[PDB]
Amino acid sequence: HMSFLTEEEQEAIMKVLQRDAALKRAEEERGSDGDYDYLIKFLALGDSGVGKTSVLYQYTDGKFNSKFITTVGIDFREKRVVYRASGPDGATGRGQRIHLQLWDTAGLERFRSLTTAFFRDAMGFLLLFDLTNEQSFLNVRNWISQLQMHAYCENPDIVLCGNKSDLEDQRVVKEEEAIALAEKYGIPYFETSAANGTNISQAIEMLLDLIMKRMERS
Amino acid sequence: HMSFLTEEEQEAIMKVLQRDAALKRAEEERGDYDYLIKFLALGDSGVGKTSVLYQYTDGKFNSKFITTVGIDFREKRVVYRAGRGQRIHLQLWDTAGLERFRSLTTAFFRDAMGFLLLFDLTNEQSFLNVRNWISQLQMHAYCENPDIVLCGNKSDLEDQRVVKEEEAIALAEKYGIPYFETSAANGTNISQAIEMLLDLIMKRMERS
Ligand SMILES: Nc1nc2c(ncn2[C@@H]2O[C@H](COP(=O)(O)OP(=O)(O)NP(=O)(O)O)[C@@H](O)[C@H]2O)c(=O)[nH]1
Ligand SMILES: Nc1nc2c(ncn2[C@@H]2O[C@H](COP(=O)(O)OP(=O)(O)NP(=O)(O)O)[C@@H](O)[C@H]2O)c(=O)[nH]1
Ligand SMILES: *CCC(=O)Nc1nc2ccccc2n1CCc1ccccn1
Ligand SMILES: *CCC(=O)Nc1nc2ccccc2n1CCc1ccccn1
Ligand SMILES: [Mg+2]
Ligand SMILES: [Mg+2]
Repeated sequence: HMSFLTEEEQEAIMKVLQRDAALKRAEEERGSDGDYDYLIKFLALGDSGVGKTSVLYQYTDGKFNSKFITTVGIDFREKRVVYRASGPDGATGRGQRIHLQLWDTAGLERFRSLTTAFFRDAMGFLLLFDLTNEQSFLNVRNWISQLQMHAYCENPDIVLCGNKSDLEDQRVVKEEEAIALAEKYGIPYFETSAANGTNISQAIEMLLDLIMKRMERS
Repeated sequence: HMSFLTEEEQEAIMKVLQRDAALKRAEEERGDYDYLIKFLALGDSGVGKTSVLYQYTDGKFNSKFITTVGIDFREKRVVYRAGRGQRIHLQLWDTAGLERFRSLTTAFFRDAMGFLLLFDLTNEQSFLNVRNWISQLQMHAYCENPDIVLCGNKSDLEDQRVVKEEEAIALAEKYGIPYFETSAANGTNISQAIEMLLDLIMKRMERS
């Protein structure tokens, strides 16, 4: 009995779409005075409750809320950052102005078709499970399959995150099984904490590097 | 009362999204034809958007009302002329008109390069709603001033007409939008209205 969007839910989603259009129109008018060199977009997905909203919020604002406010379908956050390409000496190259649009999808099945419609906008994916929830780790293969059927290129860039690493007493997912899974699919893996920020920026910067590197292959 | 999204509704929508991803990936791999042109049909539920596209792609019409489950699209390979013919692969998005799908369908406005906007010549409320639909397009399109072709559909139902041609021509004139009176049942002006939209979209990208 998945229920249809209430008009309050629908108002909230239409306002996200309204914000996204303003953003894309500013980018259409030679957007790529605070301006930038590229609008980079990616998308966070994974089961409900794993920490997708908290991870993006920790990354953009350095803050964390204990209270669970499940996401009404779709949202996004933004961050201006400076990206520097890598070479035989680390982050060697010139600093590029990157405007990040960080899509945040609801994890509950009831929003599956709404959220999948935004894969077309994503250049990369941040895939999360919860180190304290074995079911959310087991669903990772399904999520990856969904990404390969629904992304809008063929081998989409993904970074896997096992989140809530600060809850060490409640950990149930074994490190070797997760590392093996990421190894099997060739995707980078980070254990993260939205609560204290551990590996948040590293995981997102790796995804950003992957997308920039792919883009320079053209 | 409380009503629900069925798993069959969501499965059908996911299959459209799967088909759309497969198509864009095929266009990525040197996608044959010369351009993938996308446009989108919208308007109140029941005005005939699904019927109009089906008449255009297949030359057929179904009397029975099967409301669209959120989104679908059809495809057509056509030849466009500004010899002078270019091979165009058309993606024809078909949105559900009912409010319950407003957010799903609005997410696809950005994928469109032009819009086929419909009302029902026999439903005055659907003509009055045209202004609002134009607002949503301006607010959510790719493109501040998006190409729109307006269609007053069901012209074959002349004895149930309630929208006067002059009122409709006047509305379209206030916006600078081409207007066609169409029939999905017998095909009248269908191909003309879509070719007009295509021409607006082709001419616009050639201004580059
Ligand atoms: N201790 C701890 N709690 C976390 C962490 N990440 C999220 N949480 C908590 O777990 C709950 C769910 O997090 P939330 O970010 O909303 O998850 P979500 O992936 O967005 N869920 P949904 O898909 O329903 O929107 C919240 O109470 C949040 O505070 C983390 O790294 N550590
Ligand atoms: N006589 C006549 N009937 C038409 C015409 N166009 C559509 N219809 C009929 O009107 C009904 C609604 O058509 P349909 O294409 O399903 O409309 P829709 O705009 O796609 N509805 P929705 O937004 O709910 O998916 C159907 O019974 C269809 O046969 C037309 O030009 N003439
Ligand atoms: C998954 C397709 C891809 O490789 N890149 C991509 N994804 C996009 C989503 C929306 C708009 C544009 C998109 N691109 C093209 C830009 C790009 C190309 C290579 C690497 C990164 N980004
Ligand atoms: C402003 C004209 C317009 O709508 N362009 C548009 N719409 C797109 C939707 C999806 C992908 C790319 C799109 N573009 C840019 C290409 C284009 C197409 C037709 C006319 C002008 N530009
Ligand atoms: Mg969330
Ligand atoms: Mg329909």
